[PDB]
Amino acid sequence: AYKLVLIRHGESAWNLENRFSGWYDADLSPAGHEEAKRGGQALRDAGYEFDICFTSVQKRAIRTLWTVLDAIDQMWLPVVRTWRLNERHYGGLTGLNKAETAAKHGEAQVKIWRRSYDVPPPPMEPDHPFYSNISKDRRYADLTEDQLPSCESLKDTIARALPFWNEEIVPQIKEGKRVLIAAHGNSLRGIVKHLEGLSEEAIMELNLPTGIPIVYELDKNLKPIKPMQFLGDEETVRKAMEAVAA
Amino acid sequence: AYKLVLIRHGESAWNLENRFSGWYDADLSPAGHEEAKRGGQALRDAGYEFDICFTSVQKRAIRTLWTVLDAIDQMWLPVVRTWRLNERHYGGLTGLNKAETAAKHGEAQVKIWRRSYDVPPPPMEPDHPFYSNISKDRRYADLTEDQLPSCESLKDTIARALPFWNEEIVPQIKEGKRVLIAAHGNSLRGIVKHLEGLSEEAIMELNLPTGIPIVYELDKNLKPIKPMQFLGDEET
Ligand SMILES: *S(=O)(=O)c1cccc(S(=O)(=O)Nc2cc(C3=CCCC3)ccc2C(=O)NC)c1
Ligand SMILES: *S(=O)(=O)c1cccc(S(=O)(=O)Nc2cc(C3=CCCC3)ccc2C(=O)NC)c1
Ligand SMILES: [Cl-]
Repeated sequence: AYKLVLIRHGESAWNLENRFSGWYDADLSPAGHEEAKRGGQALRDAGYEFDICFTSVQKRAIRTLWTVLDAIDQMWLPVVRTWRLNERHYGGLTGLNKAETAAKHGEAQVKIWRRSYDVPPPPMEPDHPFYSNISKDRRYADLTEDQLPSCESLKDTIARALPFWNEEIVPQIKEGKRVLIAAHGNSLRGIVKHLEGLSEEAIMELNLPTGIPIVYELDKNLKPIKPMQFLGDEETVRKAMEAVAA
Repeated sequence: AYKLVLIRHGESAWNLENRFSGWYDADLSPAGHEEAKRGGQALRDAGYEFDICFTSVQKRAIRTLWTVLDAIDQMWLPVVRTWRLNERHYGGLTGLNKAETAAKHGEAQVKIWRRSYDVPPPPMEPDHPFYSNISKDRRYADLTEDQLPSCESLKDTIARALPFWNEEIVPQIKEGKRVLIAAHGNSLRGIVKHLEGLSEEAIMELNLPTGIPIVYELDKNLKPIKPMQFLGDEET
């Protein structure tokens, strides 16, 4: 038996404008921060303990991790940030809202990019208003040209998240470390797809509740003894799960 | 040439009760958090950029670091925590206020402990109120039996802090990484003592301000080229 916990950050400041964030480093809204607090307090009430934490280089996830560590009195734990756990990169869509996206790129392309697993959105080009903000941010200075995405399908996202899982998180798990992972929807989807053997279709249909700790019981070979479970008040979990399915 | 920044955490909740905290994991008071916020604003206005951060395993220092990183938009930086940057362990005095310490231990011993570089306070014994709280905290589980103090003189604290400085932080500085250190007055004292070659008397005379970025400029031998400098408005 190993136990793994995941948490997906809540609402961001750009969610309130309905604009695509991707790699843009938007901060939690008051609501997103409350969600982090509630998840941390659920972990505390259940007495959960961790030995090492993994998050992205993006502050909505990092601040979610911080709030959780505060709530469970485990601020002293080692924390590891990696770009490989970042949100899916939304390319030229970054910063655009849905109406702007439709005007510029068409209903047809938007439908294709929405429903597809491996069709990326358009690249974020040097004239993009957020190009310098993201692609030239020094936190990616040590990425190789081939590693720095200009845009990402879900498949790209998963393909760059899973190596960090394999080479950095898995050995900690096998080292019996209790791992907490505070990241984003699409990188977490990579982890879930790998753990549970889900298809492209299922994983694209699987939305992870925000601010709800996701608990995995893994056997000796890191196979989920059961599918993901949700920690919290059973009524607020079903409500978030009905929200998410809707 | 090399630029090194230190910051001492601010007022804690046990400062408000005039209680010796030591290895007790007291949080910042609201005023102490505000101090860290102003220090961070000072760094942001100066345009300071870092590449790696070190702090202790105690939350008043960690939250000072978090506040600074938030203020300078560098929450993505790598952060390393180590017990070797902890505050002095105040053994039996942990949790006592000044009146309780006086009544229990006497003016004479209190004077000695306050004044001495190498005389530790009484050990924290198994019947001490905070014995389990600290000595059985799992964050120290990897420390050998001879590493987990029951009490520390200033000398002890500095002796256990400088190995982390020499084995981990000095390599980072020589790699060209811009280092931020968020810790505690006494553990920072060991870094300052070593950097400047201060005497026991002089380092006991040095009281580092709280919540203030302390800037060192170091030559290729990591020797300071001038006295430490402070960041912030001219008042502070
Ligand atoms: S992504 O999961 O981080 C994301 C950000 C904002 C909105 C959405 S959505 O709910 O899936 N709706 C949506 C997505 C997309 C694209 C996904 C891949 C690239 C573009 C296009 C249009 C829409 C939409 O529903 N507009 C009304 C996901
Ligand atoms: S330590 O630096 O974290 C610390 C905690 C509380 C008070 C002080 S003090 O300002 O130096 N005054 C003080 C210290 C001590 C001792 C230090 C070594 C062991 C005991 C004893 C008494 C006093 C004091 O001022 N009494 C009125 C430092
Ligand atoms: Cl951290």
